[PDB]
Amino acid sequence: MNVNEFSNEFDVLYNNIMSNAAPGLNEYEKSVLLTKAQEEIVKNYFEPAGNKYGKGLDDSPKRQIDFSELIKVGEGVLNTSAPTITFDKRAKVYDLPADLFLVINEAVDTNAGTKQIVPISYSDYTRLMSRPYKEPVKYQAWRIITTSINNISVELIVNSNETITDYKVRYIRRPAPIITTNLSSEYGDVTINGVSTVSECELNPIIHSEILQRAVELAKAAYQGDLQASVELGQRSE
Amino acid sequence: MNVNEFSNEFDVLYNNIMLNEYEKSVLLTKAQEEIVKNYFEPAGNKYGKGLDDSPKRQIDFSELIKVGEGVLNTSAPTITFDKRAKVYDLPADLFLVINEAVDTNAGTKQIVPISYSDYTRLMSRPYKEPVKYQAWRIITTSINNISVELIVNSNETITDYKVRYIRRPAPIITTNLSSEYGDVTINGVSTVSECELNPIIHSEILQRAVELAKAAYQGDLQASVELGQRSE
Repeated sequence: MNVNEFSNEFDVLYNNIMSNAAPGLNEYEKSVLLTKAQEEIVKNYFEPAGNKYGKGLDDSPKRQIDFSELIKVGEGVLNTSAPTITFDKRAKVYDLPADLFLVINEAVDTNAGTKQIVPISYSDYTRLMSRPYKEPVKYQAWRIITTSINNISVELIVNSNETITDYKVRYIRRPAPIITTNLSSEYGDVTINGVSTVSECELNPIIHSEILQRAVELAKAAYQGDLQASVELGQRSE
Repeated sequence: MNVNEFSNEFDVLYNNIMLNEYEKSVLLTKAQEEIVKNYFEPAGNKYGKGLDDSPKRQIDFSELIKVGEGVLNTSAPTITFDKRAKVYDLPADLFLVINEAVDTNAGTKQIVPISYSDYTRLMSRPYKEPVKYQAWRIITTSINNISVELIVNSNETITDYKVRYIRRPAPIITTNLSSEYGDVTINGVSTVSECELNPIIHSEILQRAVELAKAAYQGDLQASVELGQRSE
């Protein structure tokens, strides 16, 4: 469904049938609520505990097809542009793509073959570095986030006497906002995520109805406006 | 009822089952203007019903309803209160507006006559545009006419502006006033003028004129103030 259909069925589901009908929502408000509902839905469906099914990214066909249009593959750029201080002397710093929402798969291609990057926790890092070896298992590499400015910088730890040729990252692209109409105005240009032009929902049509329902629920919680509704509907932001 | 019938049956009601024709014309013109206002406002009449609240009220204003286009006021380069306001002149014979629509490139949009309070409220928010099927309208500097600022959404152009309104009633005159009365006019017309309204409301216009005459001739202050309540 295109943006006009988002807005028309938003109006239908919000106030065109309600008995003591409420004021219609302005297009900026509808775009804001739709973008919020989109992000909430993405976060709810990525995490199993966030939805009533207990199903995350790839726990069912529907969850695969939900994020299928939001998956992207890119590469981390070696961060030798400027000097820096790494926590580990034997780690190579890489910069992830700017439009990164969530990392789901990483791999590094070295001279000793491809290796799956395992994101190790800080307590896990301490445990592993208290051991005599201090290097990954055969077909794996280690990873920790380092000092990041304006984009995520990442330290890749591989086994000794190994060089990294490329660093691929299969991630979830940051969703683009849903903007119903050109938000340009003479009184001031308002933006949802830095863009005023019309922006279609760049995800699969399977969850457009879900985004619409969530947006309507958020609109009605805003209309109710007491602390109660804000608190319970803020639980699903996550 | 022809004007002769108005004058003749005024005598039946006012002269105890049988005034100058100018005085009768003045009162009949005043009576219809009262009746139009009272039956327009729901609170002005005895039934609590306005323009479209019953079949009778619809036939009452049926012959006054007129549809006309507003003309762009590009001749005079005046100053508008809103940046994106296009000044439009309304028809000269305008009494009360009841529907306004504007035809843009994006589509027809129903004009909402927005109050001075609501404007300040809606213009204190981030976006400051109407809803996607509506336009705003506020009256602006007007000279011997009605001028309206059409504040439609930016990124849109106005191609048309239709106004459905109540036309100003013509005077009721029962004789050529210039024949006996030097240069007296009722609303700028000295000759015989018929009632331009539906025959359904002719009786109420005649009855109101008779009441206005009797109160005017009785001369009591209380009667004048009491029946002056219904003048709005």
